[PDB]
Amino acid sequence: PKKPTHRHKLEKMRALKYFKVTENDDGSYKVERTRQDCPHPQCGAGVYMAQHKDRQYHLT
RNA sequence: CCCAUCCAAUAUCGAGUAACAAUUGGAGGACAAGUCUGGUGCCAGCACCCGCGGUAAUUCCAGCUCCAAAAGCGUAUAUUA
RNA sequence: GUUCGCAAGAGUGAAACUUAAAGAAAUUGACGGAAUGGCACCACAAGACGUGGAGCGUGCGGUUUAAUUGACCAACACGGGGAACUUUACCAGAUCCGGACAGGAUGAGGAUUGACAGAUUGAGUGUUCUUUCUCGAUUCCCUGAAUGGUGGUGCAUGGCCGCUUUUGGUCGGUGGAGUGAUUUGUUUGGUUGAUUCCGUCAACGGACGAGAUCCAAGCUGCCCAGUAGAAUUCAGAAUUGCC
RNA sequence: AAUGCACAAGGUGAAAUUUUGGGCAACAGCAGGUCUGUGAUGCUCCUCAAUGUUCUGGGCGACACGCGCACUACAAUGUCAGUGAGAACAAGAAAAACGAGUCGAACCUACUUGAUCAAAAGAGUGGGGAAACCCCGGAAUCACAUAGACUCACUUGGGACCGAGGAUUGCAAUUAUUGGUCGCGCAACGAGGAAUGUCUCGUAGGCGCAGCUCAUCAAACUGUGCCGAUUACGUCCC
RNA sequence: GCGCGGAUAGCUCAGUCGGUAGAGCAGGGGAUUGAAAAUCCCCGUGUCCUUGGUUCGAUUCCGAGUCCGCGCACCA
RNA sequence: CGCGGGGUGGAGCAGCCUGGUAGCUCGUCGGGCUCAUAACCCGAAGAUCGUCGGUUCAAAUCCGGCCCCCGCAACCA
RNA sequence: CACCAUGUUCAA
Ligand SMILES: NC[C@@H]1O[C@H](O[C@H]2[C@@H](O)[C@H](O[C@@H]3[C@@H](O)[C@H](N)C[C@H](N)[C@H]3O[C@H]3O[C@H](CO)[C@@H](O)[C@H](O)[C@H]3N)O[C@@H]2CO)[C@H](N)[C@@H](O)[C@@H]1O
Ligand SMILES: [Mg+2]
Ligand SMILES: [Mg+2]
Ligand SMILES: [Mg+2]
Ligand SMILES: [Mg+2]
Ligand SMILES: [Mg+2]
Ligand SMILES: [Mg+2]
Repeated sequence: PKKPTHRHKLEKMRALKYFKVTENDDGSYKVERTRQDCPHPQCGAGVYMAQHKDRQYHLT
């Protein structure tokens, strides 16, 4: 009765996925991450999980 | 009036898209000249005669391009060959 | 209109209008409820075994249906068509691009690909809406196009098939005949399934088809076999009679 | 017959007149069929909610009816239940995949089993690349002094229709895929009107069997064998 | 003049004696054809004079009244 | 109106048992023959006997009342 | 010598 939309992928506006605080980086620390990977399924290296009500996400 | 003569005889206006612009009938045959493109689909129309047109029209309605005569060229009725 | 006639009629004799041929003689063909000679169990004869009647299978028509997707002797168990899905061409929906490549505007500060859970849905189908991560130039958005179609037209075609036709038929060359289309060769006679042969012959020389070649079956030679078979001779076993 | 080309009858022979049976077949043509065979094709239509292409579900198969073509019968020259003898053509498994450049499994099959108890199955174990295994290919008609049941009836003829278990093919069986079991059989049908088809000897007819379609399904078709006649060997009547 | 009678699609026309409408052609589209004609299917469709008395409602009943036909008349 | 005749399958007509899915010709259907149609051949269907009553075991017939159709007459001053 | 009638319009 009504035509569907034929979805295009949404732009994330200058961030696909993101890190943590204290961008000074005075030789003490690497920056922390904001999600996890749960590896070997399938890659786990740069695979970062979704929030989705803090649940999960690929796949892995 | 026209035509003719003239743009100095000391001394006369003027072409450019020379826009100051050719048309009238045709392109199957007789009969000179398109197996071009678009439209219509035995309709609309053409065709003196033969014939064209029934969804790929050498013939209709048009655009292009050609042919013929040309300040002319079609058509009709008489009339001679 | 007039002159003849007892009358039927006769003689004389137009036009308006209409039409693109009507005719004439020949040729080639097709056709005859026209002669003549042949042939064929897709003809009959003399017969066989059936179909048409019945029940079912299957194809065709019609009627239904959302839809029930060529052909009318030479269509109808045929399109190798005995389709549950697929096939598939039809109907109700749903995806995907398999719209290459160009040109123009977004574009890495992201063009875009894909998807878990829910809602949507016929669908534990991300198709889409919410959600956020992945993909990392492959794409996407416009414009121009192109490639796909078991879309149409077999009356635009190629190819193949069927059918004219199970018939013996067609064609040149050069000569003859006629203004010519066209004839002759290619024939009246016998003959064969056969323009097959013999003879005749204004024809003579050729080409194809027919025959030949090819396959299969029947008899047969050579070759041949621990992928075919046979006999024998010793051993082993079985019957062994009075019924 | 009258030269010739040849013909009939008989011989010879395995075979006697195209030996038999097929294949192949000229020239012209049909406005035959095929655009549903092709990456055969011109033109023209559709071309992103597409007439493309894929899913999902239907349909092609739906039945007052009319027709082609088969199949099964209407029975005693038979149906049944036994038992015997005994054919030919034929088919048969796999990929640059998944497994252990070599080998396996997909295909057909015998044999055992299932079996101190129905078929249909389901399982083992062999073999076969096919003249080598199936296979001494145990086809069905037929046969039988079978001292077998029926005895002329819509009947033990016929098996349409459909009811209930069950098991296999498939990813899926409902508008039963197919087999098997017990019911139903009171469904016509007793040899078929007008009409009509094919056929001249290993033929017609009967009989089955392979292959092909095929995961599952032959009343089909292409082949093959088996049993095996009636009539004509004529004519132009249609 | 009186009486008998008939009006329903663009036209033509059948009606259950007093419960609501039939076709067909003409029309618009398909199937068919080489295009047509025929042919078949599907579609637009008739407030029935005017109305009253109103059977649950007048087309179907009866009587009034446009329409258009038919039976029958000074007196010797 | 008097009087007289008839209503029968879609058409035209018959019908003497008081009675045959009532009969006839044509038509309508279904199949054949034909390339196709007609002719022709083989089949099958179709009747509120106009209607209501009554006689009867039984009615198209028999007796009626009605509705129609069709005439014969409808006289002499 | 029984009966044996007919096949729409253009076009190819
Ligand atoms: N290519 C052979 C052709 O045979 C034709 O002739 C054939 C016909 O005369 C005739 O054929 C007939 C046929 O007409 C008819 N319609 C059916 C008949 N069965 C045939 O018969 C022929 O074939 C069968 C083989 O099955 C045999 O019974 C018979 O011996 C044979 N004469 O027999 C000949 C076949 O041998 C023509 N001569 C010719 O078209 C051609 O040569
Ligand atoms: Mg044109
Ligand atoms: Mg022009
Ligand atoms: Mg059908
Ligand atoms: Mg010459
Ligand atoms: Mg009969
Ligand atoms: Mg006539």
